[PDB]
Amino acid sequence: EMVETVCGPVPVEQLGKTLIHEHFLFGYPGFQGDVTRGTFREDESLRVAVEAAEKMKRHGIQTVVDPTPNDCGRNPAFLRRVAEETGLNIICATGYCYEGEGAPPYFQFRRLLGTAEDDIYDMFMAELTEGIADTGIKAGVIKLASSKGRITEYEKMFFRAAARAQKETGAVIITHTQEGTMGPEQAAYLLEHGADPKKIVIGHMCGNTDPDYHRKTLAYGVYIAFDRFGIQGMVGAPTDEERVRTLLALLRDGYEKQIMLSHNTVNVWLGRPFTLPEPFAEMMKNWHVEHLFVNIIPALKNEGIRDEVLEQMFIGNPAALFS
Amino acid sequence: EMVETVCGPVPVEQLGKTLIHEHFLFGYPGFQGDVTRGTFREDESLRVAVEAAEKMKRHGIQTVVDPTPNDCGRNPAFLRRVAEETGLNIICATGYCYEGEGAPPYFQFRRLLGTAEDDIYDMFMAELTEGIADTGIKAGVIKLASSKGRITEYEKMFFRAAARAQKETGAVIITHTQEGTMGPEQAAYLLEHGADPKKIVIGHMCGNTDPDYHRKTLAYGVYIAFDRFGIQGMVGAPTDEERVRTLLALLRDGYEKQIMLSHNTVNVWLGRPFTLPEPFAEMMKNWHVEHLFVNIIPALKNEGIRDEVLEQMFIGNPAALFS
Ligand SMILES: [Fe+3]
Ligand SMILES: [Fe+3]
Ligand SMILES: [O-]
Ligand SMILES: [O-]
Ligand SMILES: [Zn+2]
Ligand SMILES: [Zn+2]
Repeated sequence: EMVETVCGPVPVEQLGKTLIHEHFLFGYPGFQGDVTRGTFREDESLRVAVEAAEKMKRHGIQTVVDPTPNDCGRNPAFLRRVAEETGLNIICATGYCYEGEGAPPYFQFRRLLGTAEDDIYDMFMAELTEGIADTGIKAGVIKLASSKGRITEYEKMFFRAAARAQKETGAVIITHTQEGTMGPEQAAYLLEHGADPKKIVIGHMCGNTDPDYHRKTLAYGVYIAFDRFGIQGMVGAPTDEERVRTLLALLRDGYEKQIMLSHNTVNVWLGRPFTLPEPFAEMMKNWHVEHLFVNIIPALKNEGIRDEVLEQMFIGNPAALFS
Repeated sequence: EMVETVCGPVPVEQLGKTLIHEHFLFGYPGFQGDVTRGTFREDESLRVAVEAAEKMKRHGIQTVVDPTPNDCGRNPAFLRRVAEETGLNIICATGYCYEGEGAPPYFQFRRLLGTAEDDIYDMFMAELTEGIADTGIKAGVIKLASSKGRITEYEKMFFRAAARAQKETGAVIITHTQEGTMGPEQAAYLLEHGADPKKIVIGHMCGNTDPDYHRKTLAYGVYIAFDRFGIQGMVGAPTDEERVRTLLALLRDGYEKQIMLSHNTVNVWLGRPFTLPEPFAEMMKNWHVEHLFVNIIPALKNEGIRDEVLEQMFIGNPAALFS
């Protein structure tokens, strides 16, 4: 009936139209060491995050899942200030980034101690049921991530702890796949350890342009997310035109009850400000929270996708996922 | 004539007896994501660090260089509290850990922007000449580190930025070597880029037991540090007996004006508390700040090392290094 948000429990039936994957804050691990030249300006960051929440509200969004990993600048008290300023429901996560771009030294060391998987499970349970730090905010999802072409031994510790925690709590699992790989393997691995496919979203599936790969993942009964609309030319990503082509193939095959859409925006960057060089800057110009509603959804409608199917992806699927 | 400490400038002639490499706080990258179960307990941490400082003071130590990297939990404000409570001179560092167990994702991304080396130089210069974050504290050394068997292209960016910053400021460079490798390569690369060997300490040289490797490094005119006394059977370390054997060969060759000694202790660990499993726990039992003075130094004297040589390593060499 309920899901934990940054403002406490909200009835699932009230989530409404939802973006399954956006970041209000995000930092690449190591941003903390650039604090002198990259200090966190709370007021301007809150202003920029509140504006991003406003743009989402302008298109009917009532709920955002922000799955920023623990080691990438997750800040639940900050998310709570965005939610209270805007009325947006925000669901945050507990979990670590994948080994390639995460901060693995700490839990790699706890492997040596022999307690890592159990420590991670303990962290998951505490943040799902008690609260994150002293904020009193519980995560509503477990975030998992794997590397390109491989679910590493480090990553598999988190996958096994997440399956253990889901059995105890019923929590939703959201994943990150790297460069269109390991979607089927992630689903198989979680299910083999007892995870509920109806409570799993395999993320970044738009990174693969082969519908056979998607159908193989969807056969496990899980949700998949085309959650990187607007990201072109970077992190190995395909174009939006390719995303739409792949998505249309699945929707015309009747998979609408298993698909959700998002942008994976980073609305405030942690660390030192930057500007993208001119090759990437142009390719990335549609990477913002209005892109699905101004550009992508109209293109899907012009391809014949009906309102009922869009409502299933944005409203029905997140309601079913969290209940 | 001055060096920056966590309390401000101190005359170099007043540093006195020095430990060149100890950590009051330290955390493996990723400890920040374990905040719920691994919160920082300042008071007990300050008490533990202060008791560590008081044990050092009982053996004559007046100054400690704490080179905790920026991405490993460096906390200059905390160090100032240890220094104010105890009267110890504490010199802190600016720098990042090596790629293998550091947090490279952030400055790896800035290499894509094409600004990484220049941003790191800017960070070094700000923290050496302006202040760290809003603490008003300046670093007194630049910390560099390389991986096992390689100075990676990521690491080389910091080496080049450090050489550039040293030319501007005259700041001392302290390095980490991994598992007894890259000593000569570090000295050669730094000198290639204009660094001053009289201002460089190649660290963890005790990780290599071949005196020819040390002599190869010493030929560059740099200092070397036997700075991991007490660490046995972890991170590839040799035994203290092997350290003493290597050190004795070098001292009998007349190298005392290039050698400094330390433990590389970690007196308060960041993140979740732990206890070492019992194979490592026994090998590591002498890893504390009194080990050099209770065990190692008496063993050196029994092998004929004179007080004048010990005073050169602990007092004369730090004074020459920082002036
Ligand atoms: Fe994301
Ligand atoms: Fe160290
Ligand atoms: O992501
Ligand atoms: O170290
Ligand atoms: Zn992701
Ligand atoms: Zn080191």
